Amino acid sequence: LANVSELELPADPKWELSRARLTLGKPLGEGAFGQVVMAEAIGIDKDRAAKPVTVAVKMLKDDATDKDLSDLVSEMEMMKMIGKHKNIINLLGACTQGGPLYVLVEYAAKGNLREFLRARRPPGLQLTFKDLVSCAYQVARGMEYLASQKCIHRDLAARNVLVTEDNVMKIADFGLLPVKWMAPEALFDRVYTHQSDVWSFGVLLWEIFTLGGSPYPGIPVEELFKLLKEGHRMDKPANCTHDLYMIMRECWHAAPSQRPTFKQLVEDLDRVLTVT
Ligand SMILES: C[C@@H](Oc1ccc2[nH]nc(-c3ccc(N4CC5(C4)CN(S(C)(=O)=O)C5)nc3)c2c1)c1c(Cl)cncc1Cl
Repeated sequence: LANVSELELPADPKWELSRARLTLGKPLGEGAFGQVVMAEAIGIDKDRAAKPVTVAVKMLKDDATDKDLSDLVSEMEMMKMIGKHKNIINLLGACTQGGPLYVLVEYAAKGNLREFLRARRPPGLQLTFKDLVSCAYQVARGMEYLASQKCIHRDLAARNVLVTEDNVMKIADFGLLPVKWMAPEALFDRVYTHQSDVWSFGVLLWEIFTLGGSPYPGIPVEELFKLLKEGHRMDKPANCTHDLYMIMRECWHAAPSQRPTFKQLVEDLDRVLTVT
């Protein structure tokens, strides 16, 4: 329950977008806080000043109080503190004055990595191995950057990586059954670190190499708790090499410090990417 009378939100001039430039469009979905809608913003592209660029707008849900407002604001402010990187969903601007809070972030035309891969599987009526490694490498770079800015994602998964028209991987919702991505220490002991994100990254690799497969298929969460404690892990995917499988397994060491850093993962993936 929110404070009864706060000040209207202050403007940050350098990020403020004129409302005349923004035109809201079709809903895209809902994340942790608020919803996201498709929109067009004129002048976002500095080189093409008259062109309406498609963007994504974060705004309040239809049934929201202003409790949800502080969350949306916090997110925006985190994105500003974290700064820009190729492999994250970047802040593009905001409308904070004379109407609803609108937070503009980069638009990813091809949806999330899960649905990107699933849609481009061999059945239905060409995705290569290098492409899969490329995806993993790009996600690792994104997480390396975020970790370098003291950012912990807490819900890293293929569903939270977005793919642009140019096939760029972009981590989403880094500002703040998901149990299948949680590290034991996070699941059992509520502990979140960069090293818990690495576990999640390991599960993400598995997603990538099953072409957007759901992890621990056919295993209910109660079983999962037991089999994680017993030290069991997912088996190598079909499309996975031994070296890549070893990287997954290193991500799933029970002891967090024995998991590699994202720095190390980037290097590891780079080697696999370059020899392919
Ligand atoms: C909650 C929402 O949050 C965001 C946050 C920033 C964004 N930037 N860009 C998007 C975005 C843009 C387009 C988009 N869609 C277009 C399509 C999915 C429809 N297909 S199609 C016709 O090409 O087959 C791809 N989905 C998401 C987006 C979504 C979201 C969605 Cl809807 C899907 N997966 C992950 C998340 Cl976190």
